[PDB]
Amino acid sequence: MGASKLRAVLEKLKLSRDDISTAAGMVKGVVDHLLLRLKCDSAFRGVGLLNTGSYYEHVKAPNEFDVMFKLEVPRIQLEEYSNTRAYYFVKFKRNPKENPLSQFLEGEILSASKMLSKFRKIIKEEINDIKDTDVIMKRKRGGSPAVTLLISEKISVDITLALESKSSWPASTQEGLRIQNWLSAKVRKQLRLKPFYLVPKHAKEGNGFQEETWRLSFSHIEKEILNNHGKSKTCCENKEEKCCRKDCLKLMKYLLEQLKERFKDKKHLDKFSSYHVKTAFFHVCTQNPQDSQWDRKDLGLCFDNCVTYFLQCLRTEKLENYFIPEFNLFSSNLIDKRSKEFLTKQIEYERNNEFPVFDE
Ligand SMILES: Nc1nc2c(ncn2[C@@H]2O[C@@H]3COP(=O)(O)O[C@@H]4[C@H](O)[C@@H](COP(=O)(O)O[C@@H]2[C@@H]3O)O[C@H]4n2cnc3c(N)ncnc32)c(=O)[nH]1
Ligand SMILES: [Zn+2]
Repeated sequence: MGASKLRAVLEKLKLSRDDISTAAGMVKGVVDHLLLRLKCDSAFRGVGLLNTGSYYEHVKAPNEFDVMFKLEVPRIQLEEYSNTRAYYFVKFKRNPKENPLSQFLEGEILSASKMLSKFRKIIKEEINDIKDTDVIMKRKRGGSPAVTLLISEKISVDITLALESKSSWPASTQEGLRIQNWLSAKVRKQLRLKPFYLVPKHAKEGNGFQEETWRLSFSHIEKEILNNHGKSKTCCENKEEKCCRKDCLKLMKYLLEQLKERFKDKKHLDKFSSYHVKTAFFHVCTQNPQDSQWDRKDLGLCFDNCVTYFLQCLRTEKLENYFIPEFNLFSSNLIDKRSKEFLTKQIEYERNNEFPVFDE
């Protein structure tokens, strides 16, 4: 693929500051309004907007946003559920002292369902026109911890609750984050000396669910390594060190989004998220630690590489969580072979025909 073609697509993706600010004002207003009322309850007293920039993950739909609320939970003990390596139960260490979240305690185990119930409840109470904006709450999609709300029948904002743990990272993440040769073991060291988050998501057990398990979240680390991607510290700070990592990620994400949009009727792509793309991209970054391997004039090649790798995952049904190596994202239990074969077919067609889906 021509670097000028792909860079033409990326040039098109770049939107004006007005379209990204006009909405961000109202969204920021609603969020800042909710944050105040969240502190009225003793449970959500230690809550706070996790500084991620208050931006979205989509590229072109920018009408949607994504915010994440962190909540510090001191002295927590995780319990690995059914050896899923990624889902845990929350058991507080010392309970003779009064605990704010005791109302959600299902014994020794913290109930995620009641937590999200109270959270979504308070939010649903504040959404009853208290502001000057017209905001309505969307239905629960099922299993989804996010609480989406709609402003002016145009802007969608998903609110997610997290559990901040300043303790040491779980043992499942021991062999994770293989950035030693890429961003140095020093950066890995200092990064692993950061808190890890927890999101209320139930894992699959077959003909049922738990609704009381929590998944490991490392979105902040992803943002960090994303905004600081080069092996060189001055990467993308001068004309001689401009790379194309971010460009590749944007291209992959946009490809997946366009394919998911084109086949919205069918359900073959509904089990694929941009996170699989991001993960695959991180794996490629590990496989290509040198900035020279990411020259901006090689955008075509680099991108192709990513595509190839992604395809390989789909072809092998293997996509390890970048932080939890044993946790496979493309396992047969999660996503079926049919969907992955479909996506391989579509993507392969796109690559073989100069990506006509970009011009849609
Ligand atoms: N707005 C919003 N929606 C989410 C989020 N995480 C999941 N969802 C959606 O809620 C359902 C939960 O599905 P699973 O978590 O069990 O696995 C989902 C699902 O298989 C796919 C996401 O598909 P989506 O269309 O975006 O909808 C999901 C899904 O309907 O990737 C998985 N996934 C998404 N984010 C991650 C992630 N960060 N780590 C591991 N797996 C992830 C989220 O963080 N924000
Ligand atoms: Zn760079």
